[PDB]
Amino acid sequence: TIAVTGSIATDHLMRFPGRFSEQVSLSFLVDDLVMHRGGVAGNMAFAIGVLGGEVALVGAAGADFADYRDWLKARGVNCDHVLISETAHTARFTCTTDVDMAQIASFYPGAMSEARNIKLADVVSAIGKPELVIIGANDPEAMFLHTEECRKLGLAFAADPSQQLARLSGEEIRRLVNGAAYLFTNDYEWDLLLSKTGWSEADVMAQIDLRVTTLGPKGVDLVEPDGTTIHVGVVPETSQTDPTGVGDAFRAGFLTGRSAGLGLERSAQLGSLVAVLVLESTGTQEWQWDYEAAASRLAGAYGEHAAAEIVAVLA
Amino acid sequence: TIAVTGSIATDHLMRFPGRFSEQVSLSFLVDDLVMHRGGVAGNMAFAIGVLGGEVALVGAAGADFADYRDWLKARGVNCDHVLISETAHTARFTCTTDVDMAQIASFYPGAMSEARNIKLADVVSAIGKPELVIIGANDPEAMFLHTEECRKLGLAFAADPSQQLARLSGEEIRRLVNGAAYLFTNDYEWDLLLSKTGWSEADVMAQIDLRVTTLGPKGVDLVEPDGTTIHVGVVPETSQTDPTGVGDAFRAGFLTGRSAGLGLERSAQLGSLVAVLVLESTGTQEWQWDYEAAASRLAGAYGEHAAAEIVAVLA
Ligand SMILES: OC[C@H]1O[C@@H](n2cnc3c(N4CCN(c5ccccc5)CC4)ncnc32)[C@H](O)[C@@H]1O
Ligand SMILES: OC[C@H]1O[C@@H](n2cnc3c(N4CCN(c5ccccc5)CC4)ncnc32)[C@H](O)[C@@H]1O
Ligand code: NA
Ligand code: NA
Repeated sequence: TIAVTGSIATDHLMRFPGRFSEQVSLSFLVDDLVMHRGGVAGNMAFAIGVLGGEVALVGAAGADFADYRDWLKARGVNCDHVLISETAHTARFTCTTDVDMAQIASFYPGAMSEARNIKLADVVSAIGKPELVIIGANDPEAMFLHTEECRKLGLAFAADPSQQLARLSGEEIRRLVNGAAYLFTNDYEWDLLLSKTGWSEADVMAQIDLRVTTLGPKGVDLVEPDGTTIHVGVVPETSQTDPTGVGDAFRAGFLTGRSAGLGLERSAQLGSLVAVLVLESTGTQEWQWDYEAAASRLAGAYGEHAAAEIVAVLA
Repeated sequence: TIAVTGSIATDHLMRFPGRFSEQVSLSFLVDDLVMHRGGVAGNMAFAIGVLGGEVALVGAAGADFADYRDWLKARGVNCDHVLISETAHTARFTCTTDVDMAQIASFYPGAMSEARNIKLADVVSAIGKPELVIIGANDPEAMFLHTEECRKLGLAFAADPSQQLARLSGEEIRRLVNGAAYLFTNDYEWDLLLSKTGWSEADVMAQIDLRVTTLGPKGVDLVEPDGTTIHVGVVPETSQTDPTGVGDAFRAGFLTGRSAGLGLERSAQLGSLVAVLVLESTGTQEWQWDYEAAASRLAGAYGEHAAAEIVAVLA
């Protein structure tokens, strides 16, 4: 049972047929506008639920959340512990993506700031101790309070400060990482974390059980504290549609694999499949789970043996 | 009776507390998100109606327009000739403004593209010949067709291409300008128009009856074909809140002044007041009309004589 903390949002996603390069008073004429379910925690919970995992969504939203709640419950997500603001609306992410997948976005937190009033102890009282708590991008104070509570209650946690790493200080980042079962970042964020914390590579690896570093088109690295390193290439895409939520999808597939007993490489192969399915769609939760297509693309990228091992835990 | 053609939209307006200067994968954490009535033609019709003028809004919107319609009708705007799409949603403008009033925006046209199917002859059949047709930013094909129809039917028109000037070719711009009773642009746009058309200053002035060139904080120039030039400074602001729609407001106030019989300078003084009221609010139609406050600020900027002459034609 995975508890996913982080943002819950509505994503307003637009497509610019040009290149931001070519273009202060910027104006982009866009040819697509769609409104979809979002937030890092909603995205990850959705994917874990669709894949058959046991998952609870823990974050703050507005009263407008009813339909999103029904959507997620239909996919097996426990939404009992979503804090509903008395006054604020669910966060909104507004993003324009150009033909090269570059992005210009604005994020309005809304009810997300109230996540600092959530107590993981209440979740535990309701459903028991989760096997893993994901600490995703969120209200910063909530990110700290949740990490501290995980340590105090003895809950394994994944440090997943993607989008907030630029806003956090070195000390704040250090406080999010120590003792993590997993640290997730992309490659740029990893260099940034090292610069801001003042930690060396070895300093970090001595405080976590596993580093997971995504590399965009180059795939993903899984690095253990003893240096053992697994590199998994991407599942090659047939389209680049919209990059929003691809990292969330990787994490959800990887952690669902781990929850089902798969090893590190197989779990990262599953995560790579979910990631490409999101890259090939516009919303973050608009992809469909087709068991046969999953088995096929996993086999084409990684071999029939790996594919069979993975889908065996998804049927 | 003024017919206002151009865009009809919903504006989603956000505030970035920083400076865009300081920041491809841009992400702005914003501290305000509001949804307001917009579109250049809606903005200008709203202001003309609030000021007591006779005005008809002529553009394309979606079925979602009902509430907007009621809003405008309550302020005297004839919305009978708004084309309602069978399938498309009203256009959306999404904009983030930083602390120095710089802007990053995306525009989704939606139903705006259907404005090319509007015939001004049908408007004329319903309400008679308008005294002036404003040709505001719109579906480009509609801008051309409307201008051509004004010439054919003998309707005075104002060339007001603003936001579309970068996307139109020199030839397309030339076709919008010849024979205009008024040409409206800002100063940057005037330089751009001269460059793209290949016309000199004198070439343009021989084809229009009046040039109106807004200068931002430096006010506005009104230039007749014989060179006679009136410069009107701004009504000084007490805040810079959001620059969206300020130009639309200037044009509406100016043209309402002209429709009420005021001279060029007095009309531009009125336009400058409406402009500052929009600069001091967030939406484009969120300002309120306070007769006494209007008279006071006009007198402080331009003297009691001018103020009294202007408010004499208002309520
Ligand atoms: O993973 C994709 C999902 O991320 C969701 N999202 C997009 N921005 C998000 C965010 N912010 C961005 C703005 N900000 C910042 C900080 C430092 C420098 C610059 C900006 C604070 C952190 N925080 C949480 N979720 C976010 C979206 O809803 C989508 O579904
Ligand atoms: O005056 C303020 C009002 O302008 C409304 N608006 C904002 N963009 C608008 C627009 N576009 C922008 C995008 N595009 C372009 C063209 C050249 C270079 C780059 C992009 C086509 C022209 N066209 C009509 N109305 C617009 C808004 O709804 C607000 O209420
Ligand atoms: Na996507
Ligand atoms: Na404004």
